[PDB]
Amino acid sequence: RTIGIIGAPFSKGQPRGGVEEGPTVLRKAGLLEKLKEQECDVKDYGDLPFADIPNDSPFQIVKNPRSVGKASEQLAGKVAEVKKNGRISLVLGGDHSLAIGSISGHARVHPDLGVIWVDAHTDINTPLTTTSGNLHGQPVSFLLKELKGKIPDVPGFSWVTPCISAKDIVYIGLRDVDPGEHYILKTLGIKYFSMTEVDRLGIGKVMEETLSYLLGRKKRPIHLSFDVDGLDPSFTPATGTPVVGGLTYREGLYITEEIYKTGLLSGLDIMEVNPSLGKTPEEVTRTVNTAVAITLACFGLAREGNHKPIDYL
Amino acid sequence: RTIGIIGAPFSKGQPRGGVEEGPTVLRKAGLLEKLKEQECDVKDYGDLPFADIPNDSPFQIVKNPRSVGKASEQLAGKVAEVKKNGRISLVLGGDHSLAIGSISGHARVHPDLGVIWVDAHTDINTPLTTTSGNLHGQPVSFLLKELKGKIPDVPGFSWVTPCISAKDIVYIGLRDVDPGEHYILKTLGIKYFSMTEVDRLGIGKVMEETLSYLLGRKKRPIHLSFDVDGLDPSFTPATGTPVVGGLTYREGLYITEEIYKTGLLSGLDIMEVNPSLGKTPEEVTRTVNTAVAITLACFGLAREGNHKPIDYL
Amino acid sequence: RTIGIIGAPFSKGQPRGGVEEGPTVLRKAGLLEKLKEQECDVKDYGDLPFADIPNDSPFQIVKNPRSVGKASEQLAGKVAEVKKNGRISLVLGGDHSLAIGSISGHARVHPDLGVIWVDAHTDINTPLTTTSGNLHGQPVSFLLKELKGKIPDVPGFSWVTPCISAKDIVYIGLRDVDPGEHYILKTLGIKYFSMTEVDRLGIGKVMEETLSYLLGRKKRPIHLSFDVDGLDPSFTPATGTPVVGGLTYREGLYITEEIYKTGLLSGLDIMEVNPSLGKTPEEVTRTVNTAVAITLACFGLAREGNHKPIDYL
Ligand SMILES: N=C(NO)NCCC[C@H](N)C(=O)O
Ligand SMILES: N=C(NO)NCCC[C@H](N)C(=O)O
Ligand SMILES: N=C(NO)NCCC[C@H](N)C(=O)O
Ligand SMILES: [Mn+2]
Ligand SMILES: [Mn+2]
Ligand SMILES: [Mn+2]
Ligand SMILES: [Mn+2]
Ligand SMILES: [Mn+2]
Ligand SMILES: [Mn+2]
Repeated sequence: RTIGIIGAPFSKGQPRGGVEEGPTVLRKAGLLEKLKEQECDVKDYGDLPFADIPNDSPFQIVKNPRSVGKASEQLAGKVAEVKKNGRISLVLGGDHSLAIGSISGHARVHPDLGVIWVDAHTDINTPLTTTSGNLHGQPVSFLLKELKGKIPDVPGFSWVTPCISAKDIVYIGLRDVDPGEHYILKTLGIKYFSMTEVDRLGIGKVMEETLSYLLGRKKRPIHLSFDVDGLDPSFTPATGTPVVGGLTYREGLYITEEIYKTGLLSGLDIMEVNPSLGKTPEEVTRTVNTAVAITLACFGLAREGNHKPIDYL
Repeated sequence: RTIGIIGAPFSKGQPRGGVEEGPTVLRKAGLLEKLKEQECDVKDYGDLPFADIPNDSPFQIVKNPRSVGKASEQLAGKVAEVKKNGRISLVLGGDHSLAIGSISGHARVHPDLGVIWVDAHTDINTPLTTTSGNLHGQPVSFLLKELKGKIPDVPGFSWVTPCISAKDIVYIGLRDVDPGEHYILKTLGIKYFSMTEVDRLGIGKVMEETLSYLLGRKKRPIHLSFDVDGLDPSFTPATGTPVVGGLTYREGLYITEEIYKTGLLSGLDIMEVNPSLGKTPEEVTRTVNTAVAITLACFGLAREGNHKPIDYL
Repeated sequence: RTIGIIGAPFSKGQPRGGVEEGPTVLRKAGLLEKLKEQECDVKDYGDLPFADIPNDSPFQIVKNPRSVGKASEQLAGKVAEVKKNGRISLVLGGDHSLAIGSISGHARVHPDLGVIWVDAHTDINTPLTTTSGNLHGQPVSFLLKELKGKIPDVPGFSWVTPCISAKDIVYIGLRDVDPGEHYILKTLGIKYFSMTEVDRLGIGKVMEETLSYLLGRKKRPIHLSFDVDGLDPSFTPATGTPVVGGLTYREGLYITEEIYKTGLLSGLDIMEVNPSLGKTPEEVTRTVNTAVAITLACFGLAREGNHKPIDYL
């Protein structure tokens, strides 16, 4: 098919600023070239210009609600467009609060989408359950229909419309979930594979079940929101909220290779890469290199190798 | 249920001294608070006062037999008491020679106990098979009934009484077993899962089989003796006898999460943590943090999250 | 049985020179002693004297063809001899181009041999498909019968005779395969387990299938060509072409333990160990120690322990 790259240098969904450099370091890693180097048709819609909102005091506990609501709103429009151009949207973040706009925009063109959320967190806190007030830990609550009604009128998000059901999403990699978040998981019956299930079943069965769970009834567009902190910090240290005991480099590549093979990948998010938090220059390149590898895998790069339909001998 | 914490700052079961600091660094890591932070009822019986035995020459090859026999004897009494108070005994070590007293004391109140021994070693050498003479590598030989008769009259252990059968114990994590020790394993028919079986089956099946092996016939109290060197040294370097190729942080957490879910955990040992052997200050905190994580997992902390029986929305 | 050690200090199959020190650092690690320490009958045929070929300009793109062809030719003779002495040949390399001579020499005495190739690469490029021109990435092409006819008359290799069929070899560990190489894999129907299959099935099933694939029809001599870069570089960094996401120390030991248990190990190669490329002195010892461990495992050393047929009690 074809790809649609869109940079989202946004950080207001959380405290640390370095995350807005994500699009920059990833593009610098030669992402667009590496992709073209494969059988990929790439179109870059550029880095979105996120208007500065000086007047943005908290809503109760929630911080920078207008800036986050605006950035997600803009992204949504940008994603819907690339999708209306028949391309796989690739959002380079940026903090995870942007998923509100990415999945929202994506669902405008494909309302029957299925979401796979690779993360160490569920990011399903509501404005009233959150304790940090950071919006990169609440995106999923704004997207679920079952939750519509537990979400107050938060400045900046009146454009939002819950576009996914509790049963159109699967979490993979969870190892740090808050109490209120766990309650929602169990109460709404969300399908998830915490690190415990990954250890018990193995990443092969997990993927088998995940794809089976979302594509059993029928085939439909797949959206992959990949938070780099889903992988163990020994692979991706340059990120804001790292948690030990995460998915390995291999497991990260396995997940994406399996998604590509479905041929249903429709939208992709690579979030939470923060070059400023790398304890060393090598820690930064280690994070960017791994993030790039996962992305290339999403678009065909296989560990067993690739070859064009021709006779090489 | 409820917990009973007891510190065992003892090192004479082996050469390096730093191990007696175990209770200190673990408590400093905020273990008692973290536990209370969960649905845990914690009672600390304090650090046991281990009397100094100046006159303790070797028995043949065996070193500090009187000091080890005395410390294990005292611990046994302390454990039996906390158990008679209806609490899960948590012994903070200290070298592994203390397991003689811990399992002994535990079996006084619950003679039908089952033991799961996570270690890189089997610690089943006899005074006559040991080559090091260090008692932290012989505890299991003093506890088995099948071996009663191959154990000489060692100064300090005339109070001991073999309280477990060869079929009431399962080893997990073995990767450094002496020749004589292997002979005993095969001769007595002890159930074990070396690193080879873990690689072959996966930690999920291993736990399935372990719990099935010990709880098949009927449900009974479970005693977990956790040696931190069972985990690969990249996770727990601050320990006396580290061996490469050990259990991962994840596998360590998987084992303990599964044990908790049985609801049969009765006694727990966290041994061989030596702050003095950490090549760096980070190596020490890395070891203590991991040791604390395994402990919290033993008492309920789940990677998928936890929540109280209440409506969070 | 018995072992036949032969050092192959050769590097001309690739650019970096340090690799010729392989036999030296491995022997220095006390390999011969550690082996004898087991129930092993060891005979060292010494390090082969590789004649200097000053006049060796490229053949098209292929570099040092005469030196490589000569060294492999000599090795072949040396291996056939040790095999005619009823011993398991152990070739200490040296770059992987030597496998041409090792498998060739081995097949002279045992034409029905089966090959297990642990590597991050397939080393199956032909003189015409290679892009590097380095011969350590083409050995397999000179050995297959299905390919005989796609290989030009390369100076130094007129002594070669394809001795194995596409179905007498299994790859394990692949994660960096060129386009032309992938074409050959799929076209000839070669059985391989890339890192993707290892993640999907687990190393236990992979070995089950590998041994089943090569020994299903009937039992036959097994040749194991072990490239140290098959293992992740966190275990073997001192090597020329390291690739992230490789086999773990444990998986490396699992493969070799399973091969030993077959009792069919006939020939073994330990290649690509380059002491000069270790970023630190510890990186060098880490690589040599792991390489030695894999070797000892090939000859009986088990993680669950070993014991002689005698009563230890
Ligand atoms: N980076 C993330 N998620 O990906 N942060 C969310 C963090 C933790 C916590 N649950 C919160 O809402 O603050
Ligand atoms: N720390 C331990 N075990 O946990 N040490 C025992 C070590 C090795 C050897 N088996 C011995 O008896 O000396
Ligand atoms: N060390 C090895 N293999 O083990 N090098 C081969 C490398 C890469 C590439 N395929 C080539 O032919 O250059
Ligand atoms: Mn996230
Ligand atoms: Mn996260
Ligand atoms: Mn122990
Ligand atoms: Mn141990
Ligand atoms: Mn190779
Ligand atoms: Mn290689």
